[PDB]
Order: sequence, then structure tokens, then C-alpha cells
Amino acid sequence: PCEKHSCIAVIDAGSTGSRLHIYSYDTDDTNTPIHIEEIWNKKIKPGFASIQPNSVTIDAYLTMLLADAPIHNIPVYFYATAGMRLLPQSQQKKYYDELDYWFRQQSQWQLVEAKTITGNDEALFDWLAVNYKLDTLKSVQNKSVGVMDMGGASVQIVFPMPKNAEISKHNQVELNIYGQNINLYVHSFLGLGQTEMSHQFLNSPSCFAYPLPDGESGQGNAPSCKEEVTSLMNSVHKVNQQIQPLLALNPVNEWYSIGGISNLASSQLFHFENSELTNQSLLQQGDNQICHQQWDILNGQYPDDEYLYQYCLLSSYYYALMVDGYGINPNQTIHYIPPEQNLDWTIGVVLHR
Amino acid sequence: NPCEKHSCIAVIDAGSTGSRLHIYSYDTDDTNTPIHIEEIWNKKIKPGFASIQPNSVTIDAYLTMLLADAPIHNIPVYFYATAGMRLLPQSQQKKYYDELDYWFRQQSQWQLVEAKTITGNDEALFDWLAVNYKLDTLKSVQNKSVGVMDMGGASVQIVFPMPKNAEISKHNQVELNIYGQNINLYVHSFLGLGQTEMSHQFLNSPSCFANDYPLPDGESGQGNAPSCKEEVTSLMNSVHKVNQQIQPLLALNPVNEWYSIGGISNLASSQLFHFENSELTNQSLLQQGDNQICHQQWDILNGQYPDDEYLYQYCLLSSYYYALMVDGYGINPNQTIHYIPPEQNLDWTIGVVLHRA
Ligand SMILES: [Br-]
Ligand SMILES: [Br-]
Ligand SMILES: [Br-]
Repeated sequence: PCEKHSCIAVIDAGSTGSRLHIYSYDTDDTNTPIHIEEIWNKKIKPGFASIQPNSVTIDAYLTMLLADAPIHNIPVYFYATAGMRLLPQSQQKKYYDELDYWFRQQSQWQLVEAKTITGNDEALFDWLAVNYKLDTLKSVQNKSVGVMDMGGASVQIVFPMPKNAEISKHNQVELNIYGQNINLYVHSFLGLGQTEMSHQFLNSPSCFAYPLPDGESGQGNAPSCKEEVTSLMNSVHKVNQQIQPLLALNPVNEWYSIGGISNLASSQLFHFENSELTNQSLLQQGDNQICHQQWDILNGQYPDDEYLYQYCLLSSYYYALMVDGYGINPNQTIHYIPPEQNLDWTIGVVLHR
Repeated sequence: NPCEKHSCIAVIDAGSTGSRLHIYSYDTDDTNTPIHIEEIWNKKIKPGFASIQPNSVTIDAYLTMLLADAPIHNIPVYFYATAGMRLLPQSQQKKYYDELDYWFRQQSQWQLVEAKTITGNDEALFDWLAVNYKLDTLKSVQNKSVGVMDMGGASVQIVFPMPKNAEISKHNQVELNIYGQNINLYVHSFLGLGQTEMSHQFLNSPSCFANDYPLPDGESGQGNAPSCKEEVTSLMNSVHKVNQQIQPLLALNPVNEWYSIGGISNLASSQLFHFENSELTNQSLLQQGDNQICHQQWDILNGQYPDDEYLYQYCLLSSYYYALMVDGYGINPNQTIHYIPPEQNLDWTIGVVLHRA
């Protein structure tokens, strides 16, 4: 198969698990990949950064991830993301040394790289991934496309912006693709992802329908929870100050999101059309459907939904981030990609080595 | 058998990085209160209970590994999980306890009394008891007010004497009668402000690491403790509102002496800090962190102590403890803070012995 066409394997080593993707593709007259297709996909648990960094454990792990794969003898890119970013460099190294050692003990995979990518790298790949699926990279874009990734541990935002010397180089990326020259602002906020974020608001009664950990009760009210969360976004990470002045000067024509927001907006408790939403509505539906409901009655109506308990918080969190953080209007359309299309950022690795 | 002439209990601390079994002997005084409490077995394992698969085969393996080699059998057991389990929703917790309840009923050597996730406030109560037990300040009619601060991994606790107050929630107050004396306490836990969860919000702050430390975003550490302190204070006060809740109370109910346990013991007794008499001041802690870690060259510093795996955080932690105690609790920077040394192995579980219901 990978004799007539190019293939690569990309491993997303995320906090909850590692996901192998194998892609085929051809290459157009600009030396850019086209007709990119995923031909093998496999996830295992737990996350790489949570296991013991010795040869016996990593061999098991990698063997479990790769042993059943039907395509051998291709290049492999090992990219770990937020979960490894929480470890200090010296813990990390222990993992990469064993990894380097495992790959040298065999010849079916050709390791090209193994590293922890930054959130700014991840944000670049998010952008490419989404635009590739929209088919807006080939054409000379008259419309500005912004991408927001609501991840477990970090959140990413990315949008067109011409080079700006007042602003750090780690926040900017120049690339040339399908013969076009592109300049993008990229920012990642480590610690503002929804898993990590949630840990500062578990005993906030505004954010739940609900037995809290301190034994108090839920008494949900979405606008209150928005303000709690907004404290973290803006008093701590200073999202407003870094992002709003840049969007005002470089406005975006269309917003896309990926990550958890796709899963929330397409659940049974929410109703949106055309795979898009607005903030005022998201916040409203959360407030009426979750925040002001009786937990007993709403849990009874959907046992076996293990995420429904958080939908008051996440509603309020998305609104805080997008509206009070990034400064977007509450009535602005935000498109979200549907879970079933399985778009993820790893496809951007294919486009940008 | 040892536990035939004396009373014994097992207390399992199931924290976020591991679970730790403690078996205690003790005798009982004429007030029905335990005395001469001694740890006769101690064992830890990893990882934390809340990170494993909640099914029989995994828990069986976990519990067996924890309990198999213990030389004392046939005693009551208390299984108390702390912050790590509090991060999970109830419905995930339950699965753990069902498999646990099941495991204990398939054998007869341990007599399970209780298995639950305790609240921060329960934990705070046991922190206070442990320390005062070790100080021997419970028996005697205390003229002096002792406060305790616990700097844990996922939460922080504070506790100190305060008479009942109907304007303040019930969950934050505790009445206890012990060695025949009546004691009223204020207890509070700040879930998310422990040093592990806190640090996750500051990893890309250059002010909080040694010069040239490699931050995850690829920028460089450029250390400055006062700045790092202000960044952390924002989380203490704008998010958790520690100042609002705790300074008005300490003003109207002052503490004569402060004790801390947890991570501050490990920082303050490391090679890079110098404190006498197992006590410190916040002004000196911050100053030593600033000079001995924040404004140092990372590559040389890390050369000097390779194999110290915590050093890289000492700028941040110095600043964080100062933020908490001074800008959060409102303590004076020059006030003496006593810390229990690591080598005494004092922990909170000894409080369980002293308080059952
Ligand atoms: Br709690
Ligand atoms: Br990062
Ligand atoms: Br000094």
C-alpha cells in the first residue's frame, strides 16, 4: 500500500491516552500533500506520562499500541501533548531515552522524532487540520478563519495575523502552503483546559445542578459560574489583555471550534442546528437545562451518562473563555466540528513537517 | 498477639499519589480517650487509588499489594481517601467503593469499619489533632491558641480555635470533647490550592523559575520571587477569596502559635535553606528562595544537585507559601511559623485514632 503512496504514522500521546493514526497521501505540483486519508486508528489507556519510565513498562505500552497494526515500515512521529508538559524536563528525558531504545530494538517502525510538542505547535496543527477539512487552504483565502481548541488540559486559539515585532516569536508562525504565504498568531493556555480548570471549581454551588465534595449542595446558576471562571481566565492567565487587542486589530470572519465543545453541543440535552452555535444561547440552554434542574430528576432521566453532571460548568466556562476572555460577541456564530467526522490535529502533522 | 492486650486500628490514607497504611496501638485513659498512641506498621504504595481501574482484578491487586505483607491481622480498618478522590464525581467514586466493599467481604482478616472520601474539613480537624497530640497540648487546659496549616498536594487546610458562630456555615465548624475538655474549631479546606494543582496554572510563568529554566512553551525562566508571589496571590484572592474568608476571623480569634505540616517541612529542611529550631518566618523564606533559587542560573544549580527532583520548583513554592500565609491568611511576615520535621513522620491519620464518629 505504502509503496504506491506516501504514508506516515502520527502518535498523539495525550493526557488520558495515546492515539496512533496512520495516513496515506499523494503530493500535488506544489510539493504539498493532498487526498489525505486515515487508514488506521487506535487508542490505548492510560496516558504515557502517568506510567513508569522503565523498559519493561514502555515496551508493554508500545507493544499494546502498535502490535496489531497492519501497515509496517513507515516513518513515525511521536508527539506528546499536555500531560507530558506538566512534567519537568528531567522526568521527560527518562521517557524519551527508553523510547529511543525501544525503537532501535526493532525495524518495522522508522522513528523520525519523539518529543513533547508545545501548545503553540499544537495550535498550528489545529488550524491546518480544520482548514484542510474545509478546503480553504488550496484557494487564496479572502475570508479569515479562526480556530479554538477546547482541550482537556490546555486551550488553544489561532488566527491570521501579519508579523508583529512587539509580539513574541513563539506566538507567531510563518508558513508557505499550497504556494501561499501564511502568518498566524498562536497561543496556548496551559492549565485552562476543562479537566484542569474544573479542579478549582468543584465546591462552587453556582456551577452544579448535586452533592459537592465538601458536602454542600448544588444550586446552579450559570451567570454566577461564568463570573467565577472569568476570575481564573482574566485575573490569573490574563486572557483578555493578551488576546482582545489583537482580535480588534485582526478581526476574524469565521470561528471554528474543536474539542469538548463538540461533545457538549451535540448531546441530547442541547439543540443546535447546522453544527454551529452562539454564546448567549449556549449559556441559556445550560442555565435552563442543567443549572436550574433537580439533580435527582435529571440523573434519573439519563443514568449511564457519565458527563451530564458537568454541563452547567462547561457551558459557563466556554462562555467565559470565548466572550469574557477572547472578547467575541455573544450573538456571533461559532461553528463546531461534529464528533463523527473524527477531525483531529494530527492531520496537520501531515501538512507541516 | 499484640492487639489482644492493647487496642489496635488500621488507617489507610488513600491520597492522590499513593495509599499509605498505618497500624496504631494504643491504650485508653480514665476519660475514655486513647493514650500512648504508637505506629507499629507503616507501608506505602503507588499509584493513587483514584487513578486505577475500578474493577475487581485491579483493586484486588492493589489491596493485596498494600496489605499482604502486614504482620498484624484481625483488626478494624478505616479507609479514608482524600483530595484525589474528591476530584472525581460521585458516580465514579461509587464504583471504587462497591469493589472495595466486595473485596473486604471476601476475606476475614480485616474488619472494615468505614470506607469513604473524607472532606477537607474532616482532614483539617485530624491535622489539628495530630499536631496537638505530638505537642502534648490536648491533656492540659490550654491557655494558648495553637493554629495548624497543612500544605497538601491537592488541597490546603487551615484550622484554629473559634467559638461557635451562627453567621458561619456548620460544615466549617467542629465541636469536640477530648481529655474531658471542650474544644471549638474553625476548619477550612481549599480544594485546588494544593501545591500540585496550583502549580499547573503557573508553569509558563518566567517569574517562578530559576534563570534559564526551560518552560513548556519554550520560553526561559527569569526568576523573581516577589513577582511570582503576586501572580500566585491572584489565584488565592481573586479566585478562591482566601483573604475575605480567613482574615476577618483571624483578627477576631488570634492565634498565639502556628504549625505547618506537609510540603513546607520538605522545602524548609532541604539543603538550600537554612532555618534554626525547626521554625521560619515568611520574610526569610521568600528572601532565601529569591536568592538561592529564583535569581540563580538553572544549569549550574541543576549541575550542583543533580538527583534532586524537586529543586526546580523551590522558587515557585517559596513564593506560593508566602502568598498563602501572608496575602491569603494575613499572617505577619515576621511571625514565627513552626514546621514539624520530616523525620518525625507525623501525619494526620493519628487524628483518626483520637476521633471515630
Ligand atoms: Br472538600
Ligand atoms: Br505550552
Ligand atoms: Br538568603
